Amino acid sequence: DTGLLSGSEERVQVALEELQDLKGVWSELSKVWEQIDQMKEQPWVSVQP
Amino acid sequence: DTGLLSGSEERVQVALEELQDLKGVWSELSKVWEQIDQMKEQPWVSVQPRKLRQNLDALLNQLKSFPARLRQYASYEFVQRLLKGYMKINMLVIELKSEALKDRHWKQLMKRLHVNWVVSELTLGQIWDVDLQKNEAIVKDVLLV
Repeated sequence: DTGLLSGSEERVQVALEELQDLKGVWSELSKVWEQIDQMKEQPWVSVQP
Repeated sequence: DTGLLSGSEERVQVALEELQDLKGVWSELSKVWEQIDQMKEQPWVSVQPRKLRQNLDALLNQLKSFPARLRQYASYEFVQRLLKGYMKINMLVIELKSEALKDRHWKQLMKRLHVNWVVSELTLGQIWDVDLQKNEAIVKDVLLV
């Protein structure tokens, strides 16, 4: 037994929290990307602004 | 004792079953005419005549999936004859994407069709409103020129 590396534990904690944050971010960005891709698949010449 | 007319409630439950059947029929018809609305309001920016034929056959086959009681209703005959009568967009609408479309060609067609137009949003929702099988003669003259 010895002094456990609390730096490793806090690194794991911050990795987990930033991972969940970025997972939500990527979900939102994927939704934005798919909607804008569906918008741009059509020429949009005669569709009102 | 008060012997009541049970035939009243038998008719009630028969009408309830018919009501549920009609509710299903009209839910399917609501889906059908919602698809009709999307293929209507489309300003003809990406749709092709082959896509119109695909939509026609898709609507026909999903309609023909009605069961016996749902297929024999008058509304089924109405929608089926409507689809058969419109079984027509691909035939005439090959004029807009052609090079023959221009400002005065739009003007002469707009005089022939007698409706008013806005150039910015060229929506087929009003193009089809002037039914093509009804005014085929004038548009063909607009075509032929």
